[PDB]
Amino acid sequence: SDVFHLGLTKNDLQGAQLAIVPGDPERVEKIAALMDKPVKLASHREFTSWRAELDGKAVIVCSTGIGGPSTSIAVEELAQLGIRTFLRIGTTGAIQPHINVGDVLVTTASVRLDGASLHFAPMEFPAVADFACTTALVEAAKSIGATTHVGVTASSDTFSMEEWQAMGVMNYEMESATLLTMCASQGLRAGMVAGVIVNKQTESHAVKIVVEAARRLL
Amino acid sequence: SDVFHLGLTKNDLQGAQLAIVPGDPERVEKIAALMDKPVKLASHREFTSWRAELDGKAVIVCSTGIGGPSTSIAVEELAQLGIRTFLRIGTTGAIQPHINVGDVLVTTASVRLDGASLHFAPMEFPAVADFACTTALVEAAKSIGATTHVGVTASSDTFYPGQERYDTYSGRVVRRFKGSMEEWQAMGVMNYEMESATLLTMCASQGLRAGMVAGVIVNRTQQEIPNAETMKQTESHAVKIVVEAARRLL
Amino acid sequence: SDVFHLGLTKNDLQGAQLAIVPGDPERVEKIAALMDKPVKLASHREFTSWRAELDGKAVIVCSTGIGGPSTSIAVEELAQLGIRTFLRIGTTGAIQPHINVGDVLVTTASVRLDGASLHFAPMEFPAVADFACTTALVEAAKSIGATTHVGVTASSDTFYPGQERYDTYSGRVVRRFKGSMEEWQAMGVMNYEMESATLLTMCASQGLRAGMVAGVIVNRTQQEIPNAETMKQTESHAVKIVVEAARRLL
Amino acid sequence: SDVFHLGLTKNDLQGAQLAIVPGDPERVEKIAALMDKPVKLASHREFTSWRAELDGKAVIVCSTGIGGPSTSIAVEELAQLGIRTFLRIGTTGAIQPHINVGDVLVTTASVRLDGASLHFAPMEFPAVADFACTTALVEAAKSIGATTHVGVTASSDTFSMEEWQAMGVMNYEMESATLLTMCASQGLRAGMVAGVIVNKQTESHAVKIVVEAARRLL
Amino acid sequence: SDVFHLGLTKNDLQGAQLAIVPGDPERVEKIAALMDKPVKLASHREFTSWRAELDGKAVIVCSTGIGGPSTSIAVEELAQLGIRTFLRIGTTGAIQPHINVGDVLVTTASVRLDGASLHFAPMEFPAVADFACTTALVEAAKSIGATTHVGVTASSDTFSMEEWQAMGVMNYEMESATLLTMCASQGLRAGMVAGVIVNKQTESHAVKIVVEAARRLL
Amino acid sequence: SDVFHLGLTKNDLQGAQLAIVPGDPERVEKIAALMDKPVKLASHREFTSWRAELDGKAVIVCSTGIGGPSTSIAVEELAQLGIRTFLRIGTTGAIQPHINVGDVLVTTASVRLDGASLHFAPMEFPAVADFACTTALVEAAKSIGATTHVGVTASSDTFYPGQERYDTYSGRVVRRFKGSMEEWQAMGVMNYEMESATLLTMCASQGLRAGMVAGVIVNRTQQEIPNAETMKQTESHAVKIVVEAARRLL
Repeated sequence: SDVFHLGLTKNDLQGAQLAIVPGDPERVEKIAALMDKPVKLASHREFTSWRAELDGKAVIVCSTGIGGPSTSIAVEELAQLGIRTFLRIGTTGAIQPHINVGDVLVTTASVRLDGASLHFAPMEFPAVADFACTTALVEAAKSIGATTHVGVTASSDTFSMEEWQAMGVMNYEMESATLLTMCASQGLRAGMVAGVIVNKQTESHAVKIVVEAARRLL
Repeated sequence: SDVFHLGLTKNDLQGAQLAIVPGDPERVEKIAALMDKPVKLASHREFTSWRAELDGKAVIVCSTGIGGPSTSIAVEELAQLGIRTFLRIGTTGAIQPHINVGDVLVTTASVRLDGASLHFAPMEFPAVADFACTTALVEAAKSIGATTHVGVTASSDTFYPGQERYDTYSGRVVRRFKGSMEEWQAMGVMNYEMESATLLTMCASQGLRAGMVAGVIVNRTQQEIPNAETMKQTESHAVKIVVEAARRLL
Repeated sequence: SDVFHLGLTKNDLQGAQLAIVPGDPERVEKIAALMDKPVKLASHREFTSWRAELDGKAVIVCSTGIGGPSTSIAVEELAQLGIRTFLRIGTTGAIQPHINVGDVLVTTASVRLDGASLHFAPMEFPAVADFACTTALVEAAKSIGATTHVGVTASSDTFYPGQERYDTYSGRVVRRFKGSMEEWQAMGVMNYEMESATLLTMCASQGLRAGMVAGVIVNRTQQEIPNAETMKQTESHAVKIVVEAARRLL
Repeated sequence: SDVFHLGLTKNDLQGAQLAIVPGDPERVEKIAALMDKPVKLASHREFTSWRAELDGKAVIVCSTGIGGPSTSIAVEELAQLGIRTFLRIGTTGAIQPHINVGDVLVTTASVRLDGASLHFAPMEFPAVADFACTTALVEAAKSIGATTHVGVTASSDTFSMEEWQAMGVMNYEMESATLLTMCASQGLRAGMVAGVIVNKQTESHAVKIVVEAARRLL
Repeated sequence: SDVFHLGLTKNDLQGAQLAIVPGDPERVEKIAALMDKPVKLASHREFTSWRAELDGKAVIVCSTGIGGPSTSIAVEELAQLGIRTFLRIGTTGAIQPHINVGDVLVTTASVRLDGASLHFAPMEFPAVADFACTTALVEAAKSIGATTHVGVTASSDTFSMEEWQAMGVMNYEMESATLLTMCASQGLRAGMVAGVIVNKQTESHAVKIVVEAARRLL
Repeated sequence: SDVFHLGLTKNDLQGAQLAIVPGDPERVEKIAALMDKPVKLASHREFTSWRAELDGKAVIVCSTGIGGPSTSIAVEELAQLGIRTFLRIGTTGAIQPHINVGDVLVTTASVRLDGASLHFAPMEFPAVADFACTTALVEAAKSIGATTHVGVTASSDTFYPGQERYDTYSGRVVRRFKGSMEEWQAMGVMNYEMESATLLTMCASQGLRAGMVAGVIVNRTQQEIPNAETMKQTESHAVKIVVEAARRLL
């Protein structure tokens, strides 16, 4: 293998430059199933990867595991293999009264309440998403008629609240702060989308949206 | 007036809900003239305000002055007067060799190297721009054929040490900022300015929309000096862009 | 199950109060096999659990996955299920030239270069191991004739910049970690890993006992590459050691 | 111009080595009016400057604008032009029961609750005034029979309280922390005086005091 | 003298490689009295030192004074003279209901609420005791039948509580954080033991325990 | 006694409200002898106290010992006994090449590189000296014809790494202090000492007056070694100065 954890080689990617990075293997398979020529590449610890194609171009789908630490490994090694655009999809609850279950959330930037993001940039640096990716997710969501909210997500290491709600924070999760910061401070494009499950259909649509967004970014 | 600094009444705004906020009062009239029925509302200190019309809707153009403290006063009072969308327009220097004079920068979020933003949200909170505003600014730039760069900006409470300038009286830069510019450059930061951290953070945490566009008038990383119109043409384009963006946000 | 992630019921543990917690689920069965009546309890994501018997007492072997967040979930749920003693076992790289491949490291406390630990105790609080556990691990190591090093470990939220690795995509390390490895080396830190800060801090602040042992399978400060059994023999010894230690802690 | 913002040249200062730095242009004119040969030099954005003379020596009066950020620009560029002593005068409220409207406050050091001071020295460094300047302000105040209080001022970026009062803090403003720190850490002398307007006569006397203090420091 | 404060020379130590470091001179004398050939070496400010022998090997006993600052001086200069193992003994109160007056506390690591420890290592570094020393203290305590508790001690600069109690902290004092951190980050072995006097017999036994622990570490 | 450490009763002070606080108890009697009717009050650990008379008023001379923790105890107990004005006197080394042995330093404020001060006021609060005390000390120095330097002092919780000394056992200085001395020098800091941050901060935040004077007995930035009377004459002058200053503060 060309990398320490993923068990992948550059050749395995077949020129892929974009990767979709959900948290678990189950979701990886479901995402890969929506694309062309899905092929399972490897599975080591929390990192299960597949290769697939969109409009004739190779795309990678790889699970990140739980939290910023494991996420940072997957993103770095995928970068080493040639990936330059990362799209994460997840399912989360919402903390705003106007956000309904089934809605889709596109994250513009995250509140950095994690530890790993600090390993890439000091706290003053924004955990901001790439404009092209954010645009692609919003466009994809709109193309399937999804009710979408675009804004800030609070990201922490644990599985201050009322304050985040009062500040307009949409939801909570644990990986976006690390993902967005490590990409925005290293010349990598990153996007984040999530289906609201509380405040598998919402997940299926969020999954479809991330795939259609990927298509726009190839 | 119903505000302690701008010297404006809510009636003066004619129900305007969008404001273009340049830093220099000298640029206010110029921007207002681009629109319909421009009228000078007030002028107190560095807070010069004009009102205009764009496609039937009243719009405000008000200067912020230099720095986050000055900017917070302008933004908070305008918000008290009903403004819900803020578009900052300015001219800036770039810190990336590939960014050229005449190019346009649209900021997605800023590095918070200031103090005022901390009064509106903890450091962990991102100084992020509103999506609709950023989209509007990117589309307006493209419609004009401008070479655009979309990304991160470093917002500093100082023009000198915070931007790691050494051609100063002391020639010294405190530890925190020694080698900081090279770091920001390596992280893909486009430029330095001094008001966005406050503007973006206070708007994003208070349900207000804000965006920022700037024309590059100099690049300290290139040895070629900016053409005689070191500002003019570029400033004009930047103004054109923010007005066109506002037109899509009313 | 009575826990949201491990998919285990308290009854599944058979009253076990000690758990051996490796990071990789692939190593769980191997460890469980060293003991009596090993049985696979569950396997959800990177949380693979087996139950076994040691001198008449039920013991649990459950993987933690990578990182403090993942580890906190495993530890908290196991604690909810009755586990009061945690022994982490792993393989690691060393950062001291005098530490050789095949040697064994027993950690007294860790440098908290993570985020999860902060949710259980402020930074001022030490990520310290329980004395009984550390003693048990040191004695088990000695009983096997292993070359043992007892001291501080650096626990990082990242495998790359936090361990000051430059052979990366960007080749860049943020200021905070530039020159950090040489500093840790000068302070006598033995190695880097990614879960101990969370494990030790949450146990020490919640009345639970925890210890950690690891077999050295590589040393980035030595040019000689690890023998073909870069892991095997050493892993085997490390597993032998933690099981023997557990035997003294029941 | 020899500087980026002020629109001034070294020649414009005619050897001036001391500058009085109030916040607004109106106050600049009033201060310059108390000295000999007052001449308006320039006005760019928040920086309006005048030149005048005291005992035959040139002195500069220049507005700083609002907050530490703009203040830091004015002070640096004036330093580049040769100014080595800075005296700020302002009008503020007081937070101590024994301080009466009309009294004069001379700041020995400031609580650093601003952002700009950190761009010159780490937080452990004191935002302390120069001894000669503080002495000159106290002497000037006493010479006109002003009731004076000497002590600490809290300085922040916004336009913790009861705590400052309990700690003996005299008043609140937004520029002294930056001014004092940037000068005390760069070999420049700085002083701060203020008239109490709540808790234009108090201002007129504070203005006279800063001019008479300047005279003692030439 | 070979050092700035202690007034000692390398020769004075006669090969000593271990030092017992209590806080006051009275305790120094009492400790030295338990060993062979006790000799008072010097007394300068808070640093009073004696030399003695255990199993034919020279050992130093030296007072540290109050707090991390003075402690850091004593430990550094003793290190310069050849000491490589330091054992501190003190008397403290306890904050846990199950800890009784007369019990002995052996510190595994300390909560770093002091200022001096930061002069040796960043806050993330643990103020952890050396394993051999901790083991020697526990063994010595057990050998005289003392009721012993092993765990964390909170160390501050002043002469958050309920929180420390809830986190299992055993007691409070002011020197261990500095001692343990400066030793663990500089290749020096350090141990900490204390007799509980509230929550001279407990002191006499704690004193005996530190001497017997020293014997095991020569 | 009515205090837990000094072993003094309020009656012992004879109503004194000013105290001269040197660090070394050995220097207490020397200072007390300069005044009228000197008498040894007590001596407990490094807290040696004497009482004297100056122009009819009772004055106290009490040692503080080394470091902020020790100093806070002395100051707080003396304050409990009625002392409202504290004058610290000491001998120090300088870090500025232009400051010579024999010169006198009067401190306006200190860099808080300690921990004890933080218990009395947050870091943002300045470790500033009282104006009356500083004026009194500057005037007393001038009256004696001493070459005086008035400015900032760096107060450290350590004599070694905090003062960036490398001639130590480890020869190592933690990141925070690497290159710190050159920084302090560039900022015009006059010297290093270890008690002022605590003394000045606790007095300034509690309505008490405090000042500090010190005689330079060495300069690590000059290669010339201090004359055989490396302390004597200078110490004598420093003592003379603080007594004369106290005379103006009663």
